Amino acid sequence: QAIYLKELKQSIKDFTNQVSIFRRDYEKNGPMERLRRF
Repeated sequence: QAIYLKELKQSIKDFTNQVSIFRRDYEKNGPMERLRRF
């Protein structure tokens, strides 16, 4: 868990990037195969 703490800090930063990519994808769909892939 002391290792998982270091892993968590990496995960939370990877997580905030995944949420921003998800919000961009929902914007792309809002702008078919592309909507299904979105």
